[PDB]
Amino acid sequence: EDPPACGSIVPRREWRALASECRERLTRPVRYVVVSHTAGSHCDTPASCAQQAQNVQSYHVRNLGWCDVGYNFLIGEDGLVYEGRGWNIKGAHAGPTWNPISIGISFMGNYMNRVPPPRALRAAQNLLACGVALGALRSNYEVKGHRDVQPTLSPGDRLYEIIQTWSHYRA
Amino acid sequence: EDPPACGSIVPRREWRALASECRERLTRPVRYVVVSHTAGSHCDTPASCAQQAQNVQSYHVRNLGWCDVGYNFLIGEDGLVYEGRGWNIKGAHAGPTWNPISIGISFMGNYMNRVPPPRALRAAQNLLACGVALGALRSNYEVKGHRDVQPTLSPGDRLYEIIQTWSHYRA
Amino acid sequence: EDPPACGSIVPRREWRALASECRERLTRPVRYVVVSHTAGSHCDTPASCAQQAQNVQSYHVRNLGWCDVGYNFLIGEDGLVYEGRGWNIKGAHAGPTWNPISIGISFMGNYMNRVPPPRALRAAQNLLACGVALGALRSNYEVKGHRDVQPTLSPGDRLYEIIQTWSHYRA
Amino acid sequence: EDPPACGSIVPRREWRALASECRERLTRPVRYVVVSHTAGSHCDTPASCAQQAQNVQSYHVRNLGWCDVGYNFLIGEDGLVYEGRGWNIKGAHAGPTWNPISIGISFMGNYMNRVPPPRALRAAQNLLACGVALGALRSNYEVKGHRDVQPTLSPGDRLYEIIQTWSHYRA
Ligand SMILES: CCCCCCCCCCCC(=O)O
Repeated sequence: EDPPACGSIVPRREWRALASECRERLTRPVRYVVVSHTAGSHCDTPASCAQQAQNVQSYHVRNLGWCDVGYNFLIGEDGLVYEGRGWNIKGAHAGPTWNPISIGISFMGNYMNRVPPPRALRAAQNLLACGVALGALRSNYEVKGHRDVQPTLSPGDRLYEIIQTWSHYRA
Repeated sequence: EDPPACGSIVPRREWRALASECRERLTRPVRYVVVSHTAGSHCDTPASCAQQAQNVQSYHVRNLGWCDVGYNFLIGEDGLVYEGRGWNIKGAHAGPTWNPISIGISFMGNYMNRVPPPRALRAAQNLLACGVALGALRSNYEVKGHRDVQPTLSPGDRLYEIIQTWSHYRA
Repeated sequence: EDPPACGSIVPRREWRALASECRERLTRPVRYVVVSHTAGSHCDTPASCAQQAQNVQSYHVRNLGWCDVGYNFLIGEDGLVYEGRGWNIKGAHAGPTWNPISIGISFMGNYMNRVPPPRALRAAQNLLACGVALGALRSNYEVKGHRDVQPTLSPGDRLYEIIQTWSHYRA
Repeated sequence: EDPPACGSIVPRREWRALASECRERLTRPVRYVVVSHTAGSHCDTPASCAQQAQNVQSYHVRNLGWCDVGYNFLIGEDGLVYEGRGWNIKGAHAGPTWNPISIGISFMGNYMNRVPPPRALRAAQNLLACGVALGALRSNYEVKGHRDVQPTLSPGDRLYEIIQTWSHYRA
């Protein structure tokens, strides 16, 4: 009865993230998950994927002036999960309505016309099962695509198509 | 007391807009303009363009349950401006820091891989001068790309590449 | 839609209400909730709170000439919701812009220098969730104070501070 | 930190409850609901019903030596529900055959020559649906009276006839 029976996650340190200055918290257990895509280039090795997480945060903090990278977690095609703001901190990925009540996970890449590789799909689903196991998400949490709550094409046609079949998907 | 022009704006009732539920006001003169794209299909006839203004508002209100189409104005490839929420109503186009202090205009189409036709651009430039002439915009207003204030590809590489050249543009 | 309903509400007859003469319907689902106070005497027991309901309806019907008590629901410090005009009928609580597009709930008493007990707040928020569940309110409904849409102290300095913190609150 | 639980439950600490020491968990969702009376005093205000819940729980804890008040929830004549051991903790209210399979709720007074007011019955029905809504209760649950499962005069003569008229009430 391991108190934390879930998940390999690449932590901030390891992907060389800038220290976060977000303080605003979510309230566990969290009800909604919104799946996005970064919409840039993908990345398929740990060194490449850790670079990409760095660039993303670089955009949100350097350019856009945010307190941290927007997403709670990002999903690489190396098939690891990168800690974004994580389970406890409100992200900025889906507007002032969905942000304080969800967890935004973003796949790194562009899935308009490309599907994530199986290992990235498993990483993402294992990550959700682990949120439930941890009490961070509700046992009956709901998955939305980004496009379901914000006017956008994110998470891309081929990914949208996939998340829709998921156990917890609810539009 | 001088008012001139200046709308060749196509008014909501003409493009068969559903009636807006929004009540929140911008305060004039408005300092900022944010230029997005719909990421959508483009339209080059006053008939398709009216029909697209519908489909775009239909997305925001029916799908997303918003009070109205998120943009203050939209821009067809027909060379006409489409009235959205207009000059005095807060729009929902660039998040909660920029929505209340800006006008958002969006070009109907996806401009990652096309430039909008020059008449589309003349329409947008003439809008903005109208706004100044009305006292809706500050004479020295500033223009931003959507991707400059929010994480997105909007308004498209090509379109973005154009707006960087505008006199009122600002880093 | 559904056999019986959600949440508990003291019915019109139970608080000895005069029959309604109102017929203007609201349009489901409603986007706005406006929270007032009555600035009248407060009460903390089902007996005294029913009495108070009556006195308010009475002032509205007999002195103001309204078809019924202006509020859709009233709220007692006894922790009970009193049925006003209900989910379906247009109230008179927020003036002619807001009355046709909102549900008006009023806490019975004056909340400038005191707060309503946790039980009143709970009942209020409860009511509201039931509104959504019935499909009388939008799921993305927005709460406003009376002072946000009309110039008035209502709902009273201390209660306004409170509703500011509600999830659905948009000034 | 979000909107309160459905049901408008007066939380433990609001009725000045001694802390629970119970830890046997009920496995959701529960099939049976058992209705009892307390046979103690009865109370018609929030003040007097807080106190009465105190007194019942005191009797259970200090005198009988139980981990907490025996009932999952108590119901006041003030029209409120008082959180006992709640949705997730096995109670002690109907003996060892009935406690591990059910949620016990009890009305606070003697219902032999009296009935609880309509508000008290409203609270309870409301509690039970909020049960389902949470996922604590079977969508398709069965309600049983105390005298049906254990030799007793509980829930009184009058209360007991009433609940037999409830829909969910089983033979
Ligand atoms: C999910 C069934 C109906 C939900 C209606 C809203 C009442 C709240 C129940 C959800 C539980 C919670 O918010 O903790």
